[PDB]
Amino acid sequence: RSRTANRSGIVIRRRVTPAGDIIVTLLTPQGKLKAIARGGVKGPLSSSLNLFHHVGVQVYQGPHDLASVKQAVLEGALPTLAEPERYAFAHLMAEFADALFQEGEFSEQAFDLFAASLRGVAHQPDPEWVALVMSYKLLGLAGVIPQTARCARCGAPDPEHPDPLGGQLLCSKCAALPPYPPAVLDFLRHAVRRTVRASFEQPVPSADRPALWRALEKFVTVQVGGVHSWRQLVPSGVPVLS
Amino acid sequence: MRSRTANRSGIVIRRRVTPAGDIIVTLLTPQGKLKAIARGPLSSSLNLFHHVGVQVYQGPHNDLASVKQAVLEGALPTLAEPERYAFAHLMAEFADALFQGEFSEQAFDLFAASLRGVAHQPDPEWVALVMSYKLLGLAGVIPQTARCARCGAPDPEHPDPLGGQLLCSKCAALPPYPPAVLDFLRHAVRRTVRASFEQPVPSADRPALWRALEKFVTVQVGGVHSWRQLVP
Ligand SMILES: [Zn+2]
Ligand SMILES: [Zn+2]
Repeated sequence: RSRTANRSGIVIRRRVTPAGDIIVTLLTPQGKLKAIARGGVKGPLSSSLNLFHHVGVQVYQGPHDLASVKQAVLEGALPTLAEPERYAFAHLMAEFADALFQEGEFSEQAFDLFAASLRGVAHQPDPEWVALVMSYKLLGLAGVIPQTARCARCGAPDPEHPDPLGGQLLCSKCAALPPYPPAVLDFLRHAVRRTVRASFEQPVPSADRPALWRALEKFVTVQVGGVHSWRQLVPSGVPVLS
Repeated sequence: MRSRTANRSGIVIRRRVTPAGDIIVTLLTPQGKLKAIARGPLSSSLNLFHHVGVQVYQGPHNDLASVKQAVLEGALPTLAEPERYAFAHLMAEFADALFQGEFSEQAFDLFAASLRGVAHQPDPEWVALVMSYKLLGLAGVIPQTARCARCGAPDPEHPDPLGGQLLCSKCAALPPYPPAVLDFLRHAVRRTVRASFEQPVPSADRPALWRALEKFVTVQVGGVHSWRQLVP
């Protein structure tokens, strides 16, 4: 066999190093990939290795630890991601996906769903809704265990209330907060199993979305280790003025 | 706070959402540290590291100032990158612990700049080292590096395991610091942040810098440390 390999995926992070190297993380159908393009800023590879580009790369893994990029070819771009609102949601999906899947957990199915999330944010009228739908859908492919059929505390069937401690759901007896409204509940109960096409057709109104983002944040942070810096990108206000 | 209602602007450095849904925050502002609660509608959810404008009410019956309005003034999206987030978190904890009414307009501007640097520069670890020492300068604290910490002899070159300053060759038990480390310890507090940015200490020598800072702050500064847990 050989120490050089062809890989293909989407750039989710780009670091320009003090030496002018470019360190990228990619999501690919064969897993997460970190690699360095040496003297990359000042040569032919700089523009291709940018956020959200689908690139083909030839990488070399030395015998003894970061893979080095020998060639890079742009396979796919979404120019509309330069629109600030779309960029923001693409960026959320990128950091969220990286946070959600630990090393080895990132499958081909996850790659395909991730790529579709970027297409959706790039092309659809309501990119926040794409990101809500896709982020919940990715829970089904990862190491967390979604559980909406029983109260997270006592086990009672069909809980309808927020779970501030674990980010699941509580029954009316275990809960100190009012029930989620019906469209929120319906989303929470079915978002993992429902096709993304089906979910895109049933958007939850904007007023009910903070509840959805909050539940997602609590659940992921309780279930998955890490810093969950991706929460910096969850919708949290519109900037004032320039 | 020297009135009941007030308009304030700063950066959220700590954020907790209570089981009841209340957001409790600490802000650094040009007029000092401000702790506040948003009960439960607001224009901004007061996210960590965001620069926000708030209107707060504080009367004689409230423990914490109560947030009545909040708008986002600006955000640094690249703080979403785990490594940059970690250094921003370090800076936040640092300034919380370091500034006991001590926190001034200039400290605010330096703090904000530390976040921008962490967000935007290729070497966030370096931004954090430089900014931490710089902030010591604007606080009560100040490493005396001009003189041996034990006997007072001028221009000490050796580690100070007990206090994180510097010892002279006659009081010291350890070999002298490398020249680049020494140069930084002597001048980091007064050098402009830009000049320090142009002279990064190599990474092999940085653990000696973190160890001195941490020792000096422990000895000189009140409150234990959440901050210490995040030092590299
Ligand atoms: Zn129950
Ligand atoms: Zn001495």
